[PDB]
Amino acid sequence: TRTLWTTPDTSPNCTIAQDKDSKLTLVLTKCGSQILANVSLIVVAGKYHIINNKNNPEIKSFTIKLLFDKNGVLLDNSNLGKTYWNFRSGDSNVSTAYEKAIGFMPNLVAYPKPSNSKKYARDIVYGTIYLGGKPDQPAVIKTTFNQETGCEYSITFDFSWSKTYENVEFETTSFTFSYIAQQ
Amino acid sequence: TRTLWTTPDTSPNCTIAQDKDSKLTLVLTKCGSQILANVSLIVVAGKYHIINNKNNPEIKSFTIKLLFDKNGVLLDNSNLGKTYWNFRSGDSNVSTAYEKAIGFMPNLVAYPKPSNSKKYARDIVYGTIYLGGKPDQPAVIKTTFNQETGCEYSITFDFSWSKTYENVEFETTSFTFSYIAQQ
Amino acid sequence: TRTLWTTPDTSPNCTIAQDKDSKLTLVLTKCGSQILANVSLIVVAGKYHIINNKNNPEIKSFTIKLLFDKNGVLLDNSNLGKTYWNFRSGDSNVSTAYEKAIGFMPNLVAYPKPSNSKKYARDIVYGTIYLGGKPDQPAVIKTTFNQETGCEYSITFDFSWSKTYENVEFETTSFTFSYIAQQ
Repeated sequence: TRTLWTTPDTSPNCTIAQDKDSKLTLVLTKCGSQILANVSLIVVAGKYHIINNKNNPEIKSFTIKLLFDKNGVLLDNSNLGKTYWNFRSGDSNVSTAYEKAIGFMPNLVAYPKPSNSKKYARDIVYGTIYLGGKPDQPAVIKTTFNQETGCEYSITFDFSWSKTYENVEFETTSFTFSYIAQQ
Repeated sequence: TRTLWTTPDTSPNCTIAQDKDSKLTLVLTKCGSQILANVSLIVVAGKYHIINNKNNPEIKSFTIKLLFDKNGVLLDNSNLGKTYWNFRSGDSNVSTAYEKAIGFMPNLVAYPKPSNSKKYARDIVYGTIYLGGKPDQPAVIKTTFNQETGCEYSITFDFSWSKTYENVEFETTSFTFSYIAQQ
Repeated sequence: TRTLWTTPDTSPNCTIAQDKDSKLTLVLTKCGSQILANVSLIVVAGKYHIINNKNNPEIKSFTIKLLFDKNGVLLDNSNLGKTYWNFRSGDSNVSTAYEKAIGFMPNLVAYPKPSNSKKYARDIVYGTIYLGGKPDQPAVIKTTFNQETGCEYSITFDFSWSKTYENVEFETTSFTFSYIAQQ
């Protein structure tokens, strides 16, 4: 019945380019073997806050990585900030370091690490989100499972966008996906 | 009380242009701190029944708003009709039109009401349907949360389309999205 | 509360053109009135294994039919392998096979049988996925409910190859969706 969330405030809690240059809104909810994911991003400061390509054409994609361990707790090298992310209990988070996130992860069976046994997987969930909420302004949230090393589990976000966006602010829409639980 | 749904019987329950010319087969289900949600539409009379752009090239958008009070009871001036909406029980609706849908609403903190605060695009869920079942006939469904006045919560579906169609019936294909729970 | 899936042990259970020449990774979840499905396919052998639209000029579509009876028990004339498909209950298999109980099927009301009534467009849930996880290489995954014959409930998966593409192995990107349950 439980839910594990990043308090959905406008107070930043994620670093891509510079310290807390972004708030990342993710709510992950579990049912048996299937977890439902609702993600949203606002980029409040730095290089990815404003997209002007007519000056900076090279910036047409960047990536975020939620690395976990054997017990499935989020590492602090992970672009996200540890003091915002915890099992929900009303609007509060219950102000104690959690654990026991075994299962909340992308199944190693269904989504294996890139082990020497050479199979080409089908892990990737593509999608889409539009910046400002304008239709004419699309982007490609590419989410990949269990393709980062050092960790046990991993959820990486590979955002791309080809267009010639001048003073578009990086505040996405909301996108919903599910992934297969390890337990 | 697993589901606050429209009985799925394709009997018009919805007024876009004339008194009950559409059926809205919206369905919503509680997953703690998410609300997983499906939506179809059939328009079976009136100005948005058969679509001919050639003749009516300026007609390529319409809207369906739900408006909910402090207690989360669908306000009457909603496009959808109060006497078609309640919790499912088997095939009927638990034999009532209940007084407690608090918990089945879009969180204000997540998708706040209009302020002098910067409104971000994360209020919006972009998806696409297809009319008939033809690949070649898409339109956009853009659902937005708590962006409407005169109410405490609001779920507004805007249907746009961008293709010069000729004599096309507005029956759509199911879609699925989720939004974070107020409680 | 249960999940009704196939063990993702990349062990070809699905037949398209020739016996067990594909692995269909489908996983269904009771979200009460709604099922939360997540689907995938791998072609390890056959014609569809390796696609090349230069030698075979036609870009033939295909299908994957899952027919259930009055109790929701996958008939044996289906494309998938009947043995591999059950309740994990924590990714186990408790050796009991008396399964007359299942609200995992698509409501016959919200999605009727083809003959007994003129048919509407919300039979279907349209999907779009990339083969090889490459943006330039997209396909189409059309899904239909109770649109088969000599059965009681039928979730059939239509795939379509769009453009002309050369020396690609069939491995689709993950895709997520939901429908209205019978009971």
